[PDB]
Amino acid sequence: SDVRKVGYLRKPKSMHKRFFVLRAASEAGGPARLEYYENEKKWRHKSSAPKRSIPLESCFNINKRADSKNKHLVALYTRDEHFAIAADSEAEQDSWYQALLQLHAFKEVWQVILKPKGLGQTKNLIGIYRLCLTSKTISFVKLNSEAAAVVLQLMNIRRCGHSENFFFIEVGRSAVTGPGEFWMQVDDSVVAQNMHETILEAMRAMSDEF
Amino acid sequence: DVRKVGYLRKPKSMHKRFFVLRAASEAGGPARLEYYENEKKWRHKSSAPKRSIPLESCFNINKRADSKNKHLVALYTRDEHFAIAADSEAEQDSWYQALLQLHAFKEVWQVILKPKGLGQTKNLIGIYRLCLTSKTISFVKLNSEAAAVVLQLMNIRRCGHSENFFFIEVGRSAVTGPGEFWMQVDDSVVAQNMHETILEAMRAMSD
Repeated sequence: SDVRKVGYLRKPKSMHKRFFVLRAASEAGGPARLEYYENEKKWRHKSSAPKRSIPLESCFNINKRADSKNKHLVALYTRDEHFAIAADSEAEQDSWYQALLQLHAFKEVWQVILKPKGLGQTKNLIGIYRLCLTSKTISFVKLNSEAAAVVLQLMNIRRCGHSENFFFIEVGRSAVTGPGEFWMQVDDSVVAQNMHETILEAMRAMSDEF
Repeated sequence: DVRKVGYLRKPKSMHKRFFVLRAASEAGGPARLEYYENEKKWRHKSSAPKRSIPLESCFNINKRADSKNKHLVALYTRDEHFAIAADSEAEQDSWYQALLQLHAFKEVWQVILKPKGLGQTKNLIGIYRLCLTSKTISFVKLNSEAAAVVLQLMNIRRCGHSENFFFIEVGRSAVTGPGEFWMQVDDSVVAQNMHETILEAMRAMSD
């Protein structure tokens, strides 16, 4: 009856304990949504509105993440933002992640900051975009947008790399954008490194397809 | 019949030997690279060349470089790899072009296929020749004329080097199945270079 999962989880930034509440869809209470309150008392006593109430139907992607600060993140990607919650363990991270999918496209999704360097300036793709990875392509979807600015084939990426909290993608002449690099900033060197390893692995995994 | 002449060093012993390039003649013999103890022996026709390698037997000729010699010109025949060390990039190029003028693969490296991984499993051990084209990598056992295996560049997952070693890990789509070929080379300078050259070959495919 409404509440599927409940518990204290941390906000990745300020790292404050907030009491989260996952609720199933109902014809009275409202849609499937993830909410959080200042603490548990305010929820129990119905003495406050949730500080945030995110509908699951608006989340196009849900992933388990990690950075230099928080080892067990669970990230939600809607058309307008990236909402993350910091679990205290891999076990807890998976429970929430699993609960969310139980009530809720791309293999991976990363929110990045496309710099004006290289193809950034030449193709005018700067600011906040979402790097969406499949088994065969990488798309750059602008924040607040539902359609892709550009789709790159994994086959056309000559190389990719990272330096500090930056990550780049060099595409060959056979790419839709022509040759050039795509530079983008991320939270820290940890996430920049995972971005590199995951995409590279997806590049290498192509030789495994018959 | 003499096309080019001069002192070069034997890469191994670093001895100074007098090399003579000869065009084919219907009297003196076929196009060939030969060398003498010194110039006097060649001028005075008082000695047989220490070596006489016919060009028609060289399937590939390459400019090379390792930790000991920076300007090598290598000849690859069915049975051996013969390298000459020049004293500069200019001289290496001069000889390289002359040899080509009288004379398949973009690159050819002779390697020591180790019994690690796909080496033992496919019984590809010992001296082989890694032959690189723009789209493939072929392994030709020394003394042989046909390639043991032909790897499509698209099938390689990753290649790298460690010390004087170089590996190639292929994917499932490989004709040999997944796994890795380990091969030893002269030094780290050559392993690194194979890595780069080949890697660029993998990346250049997206162009």
